[PDB]
Amino acid sequence: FDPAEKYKMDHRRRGIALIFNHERFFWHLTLPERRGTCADRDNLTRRFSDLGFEVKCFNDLKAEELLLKIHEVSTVSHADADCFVCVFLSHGEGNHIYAYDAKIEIQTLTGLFKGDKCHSLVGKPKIFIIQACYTLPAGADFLMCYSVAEGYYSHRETVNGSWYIQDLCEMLGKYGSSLEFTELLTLVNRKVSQRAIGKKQVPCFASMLTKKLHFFPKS
Amino acid sequence: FDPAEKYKMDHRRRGIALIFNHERFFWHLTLPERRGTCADRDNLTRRFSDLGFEVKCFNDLKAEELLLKIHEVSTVSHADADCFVCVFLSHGEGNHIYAYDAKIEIQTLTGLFKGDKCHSLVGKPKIFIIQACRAGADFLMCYSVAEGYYSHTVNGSWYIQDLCEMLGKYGSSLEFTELLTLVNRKVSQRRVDFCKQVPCFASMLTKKLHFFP
Amino acid sequence: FDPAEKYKMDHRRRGIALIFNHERFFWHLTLPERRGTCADRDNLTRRFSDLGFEVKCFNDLKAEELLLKIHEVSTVSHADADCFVCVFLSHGEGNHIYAYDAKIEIQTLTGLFKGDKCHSLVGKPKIFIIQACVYTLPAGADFLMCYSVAEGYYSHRETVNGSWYIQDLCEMLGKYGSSLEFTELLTLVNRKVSQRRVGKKQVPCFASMLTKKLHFFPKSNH
Amino acid sequence: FDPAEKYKMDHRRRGIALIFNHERFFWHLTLPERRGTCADRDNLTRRFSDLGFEVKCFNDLKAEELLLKIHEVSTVSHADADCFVCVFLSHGEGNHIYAYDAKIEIQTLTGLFKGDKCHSLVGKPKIFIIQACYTLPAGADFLMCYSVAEGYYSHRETVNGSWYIQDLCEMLGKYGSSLEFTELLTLVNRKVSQRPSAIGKKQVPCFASMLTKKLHFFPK
Repeated sequence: FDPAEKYKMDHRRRGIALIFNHERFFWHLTLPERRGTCADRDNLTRRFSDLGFEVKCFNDLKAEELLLKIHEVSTVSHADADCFVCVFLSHGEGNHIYAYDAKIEIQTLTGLFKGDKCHSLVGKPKIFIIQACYTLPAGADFLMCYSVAEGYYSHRETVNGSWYIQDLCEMLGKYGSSLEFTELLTLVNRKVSQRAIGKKQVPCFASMLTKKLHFFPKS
Repeated sequence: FDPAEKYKMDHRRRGIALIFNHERFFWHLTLPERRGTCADRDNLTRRFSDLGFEVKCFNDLKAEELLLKIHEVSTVSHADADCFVCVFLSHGEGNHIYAYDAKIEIQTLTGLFKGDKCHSLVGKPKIFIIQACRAGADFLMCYSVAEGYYSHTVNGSWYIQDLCEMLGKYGSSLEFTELLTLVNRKVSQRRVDFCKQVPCFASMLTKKLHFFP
Repeated sequence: FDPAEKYKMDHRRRGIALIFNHERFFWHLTLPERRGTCADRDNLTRRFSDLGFEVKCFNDLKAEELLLKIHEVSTVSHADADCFVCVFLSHGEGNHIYAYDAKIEIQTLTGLFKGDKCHSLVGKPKIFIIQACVYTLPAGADFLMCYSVAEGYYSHRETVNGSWYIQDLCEMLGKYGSSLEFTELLTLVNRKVSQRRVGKKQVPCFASMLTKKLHFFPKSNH
Repeated sequence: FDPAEKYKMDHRRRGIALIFNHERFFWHLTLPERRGTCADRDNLTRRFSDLGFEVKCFNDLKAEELLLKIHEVSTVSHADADCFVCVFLSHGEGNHIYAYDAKIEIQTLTGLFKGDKCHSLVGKPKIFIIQACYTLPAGADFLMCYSVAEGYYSHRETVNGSWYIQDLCEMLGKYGSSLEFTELLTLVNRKVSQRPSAIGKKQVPCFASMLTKKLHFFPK
C-alpha cells in the first residue's frame, strides 16, 4: 500500500558482514594481487563496521576452518538482526580451476540463506557483493551486487585495491547512512564506469528486494 | 560526484515504447491466453503513452513485418529522445521451441541497443521489461520472474497488471527502480494470496530515472 | 524514532483547498491586478485539484457570504481527510486599511484550525500559503506557513499573467506535486522566485511546525 | 532547474559554529539553570565538532570580550567555508530586561551575516538556532530555528539540559551526516512535541527556511 515502505532496521544487531576471500587455487601471487586484496578486505571491514555490522573474515585456504565457520554463520540465529551481508573477493588472472571454484563457492554461500534454509532471515535483506573472476542466484529479499556485468572488462587488482571495492567503499563512507542502498549502488555504477581502449567496466546489481534499504545509524 | 544525478529527461521526445508480442511457436491458444495478452498490451499502451512514449506494437507472427519494423527501431535516430523502452510479452504454457525462440529474440533485441550498435542512445537509459516463459551501460533489465520461481488470465498477467497499476499511480512521481520495487512487493504478495514468486530487475544504470511530465 | 515517518495520506478525501481572495479595501484596480489575481486563482485551482483537493474559492467582498462559508469550512468534519490547505491572495499596492485588514483575516483563518478549535484536523497538516501585502500568526502543531515574501523584502508586482510566487509555486506543483516532499518543493519555490529577475531579490519563506514528512502521492479510487 | 540541487559543501573548512550564551541580566541562577546551560553548550560543542565545525563559545558577561569576538566572526573571511551556524542559548524564567536584551542580541547577530554585510557568506547557508526566553529576522540562505513557536510553552531548564537542545543534539548525533537538515529539524519538532506539577502542555518548536537548496552535512 505504501510507496515508501522500508525493511525494519531497528533490531538489536545490524547483522553480519561476511567477507570471504577466494584464495585456494590461485598460483602466481604478485604483490599487487596480495596487497590489493588486503586493501579491499581492510577497506570493507572499516566501512561495514561503521554501519553497525559484525565483520567476520576468512579465506578458503584453511580447508578445515572454512567448514566450521561456514557452518556457524548458517546455523546461528539472526532473529535479532536487520540483514545479512556477504562480500566475495577474488583475483584477476584466474586459472580455469580457480574461476570454476568461484562459481561453486558463490552457489553454496547464496544457497545457505534462502528462506527455505534459513528462517531467522526470512523477510530480511540478504546482500551479496561479488567480485567476479554475471551469474544467476535467486531469492526474495536478495540483493546481488557484481563487480562487473556479463562480458565486460575487469581491471587488474592494484596495490591500492580494486576499482569496484574501492569505489563502493568510498560511497559507503560518504553515503552509507544517508542513501537508500540501491541508489548508493547506482553511484558505484557511474563511479567505476568512469574510472585497446576497451570502453568500460560496468558493474551491476540485481534486486529481489521488496522494500527500501537504509542504514541509518542505530542506538 | 552528485548523489542525486539524473538522466536528462528534457529532450523533445520521451522515446519509443516497444511492445513485442511473442506468439510464433504457440499452438494451444485458450481465450485466457489470447484475451489476457491483449489485456497486457492494451493496458501497457495506455500507461506508457501517459508517460509520453511513442508506443509501437508488433508480433513475431508476420515474419515479413518483424524484419522491417525491428530494422526501423534500431536504425532510426534517438538523438531527440530521453530513453528507450521495450516490453517482451510471452505466454505461460510455453512449449520448448517457443521457450527457446524467446531467449533468442531477447538476445537480439537487447543486442541492438548496446552503445556499440546504437550511438543515438549512448548515455541514455535502455529499459527492457521481459515477461519470461521458459548487458550494457544504462541498461535496465526487468523480469516478470527471478531464476527458478513460479510465474502464475483473461484480464492479464499479475506482473504486467501490477506494473501497469504502479505506472498509472506513481509513473510520474517515483524514481523508476523504486517503482519497480513496489512491483516486486505487489506481485510477490499477489501470488502468495491467490497461489516467493518474486520478480526481479537488474540495473546497470548510472543515474536516477524519473518520468516527470 | 523513525527518521522517515510520514503524515498518513490514505484517507478517503485529500482535503479542502481553500482559496481566499482579499479584495475589500482596494481602490485602484488596474487590469494587471484584476487579471493577475484571476490567473493566480485559476492556476492554483488547477494545481490543487490535480493533487486531490476540493477547491473552494471566495472573496471578502460579499460580506454576508464570507460569514456563512468561513463558518462552514471550520465546523465541517475532516475526519476522512488527509490535510487542510488555505491560500490567501492579495494585491501589491495595498492601502494601509487593506494591509491591516489582511493581518486580521489571516489571524482568524489560522485561528480556526488550531487543534483547540478543530478536532477533525488534529495530527493532520494545516498548510497556509499567504501572499503578503503578519508572520506572528505562526502558531500551531502540524501547521505549515508559507509566505510570498520574508520580512522586509521586495515583493513582485502583480502582472496580467499572475504573481511570481503563485506562478512558480504552481509550476513546481505541476511538475513535482506528487513526487517531492512538500517542504522540499517549497525550497524549490524559494530558489525560483529569488532568481526571478525583471535590483531587488524577492525571498519567500516557509515556517514549519510539521512533525512528519508530507507527500502528495496520487490517491486510490478505492 | 534541478529538484535536488544542494548547497556546495565541498569547501576546505565546514565553517564556524558560534555558540552564544545569554547570561547578563539574569539574577536567580539555580543549579538546574547553570548546570543545564553547561549541558546544552557542551552537548552542542560535541555534536557540531563531529560535523566539522569550528566551535566558538562566548557569553555576554564579559562586556569587553563580546565586542572583540563578535567583531571577529563578522569580519573574518568565510570564502573557504560551506556555511555558518550560530546557537543562541538562554534561560527560561527571564526577567523582562533579560528577555528584552535577548531580542536585541539576536537582531544584531542575524544582521551581521546578511549578504549586504558579509560577502564571504553570500550564497552560503546561515543557520541560527535560537533558544527563546521577535521572530523578525530575514535574508536569503538563512535558516532560523526556534526552541518554541509564538505563544507556546517551553519546559524549564534541567540539570541535564533543555528538551530542545537535547533533542536537537540527539538527532545531530544520530542523523547529522545522513539527513537533509530541515528533515532533521522536523524530527526535532516531533521529538520535543511528544515530550512534577502544573503541566499538561506541549512545546512546539519551529523553523523558518529561506534556503534555496538542499542542506547536507556529509562527512568531509
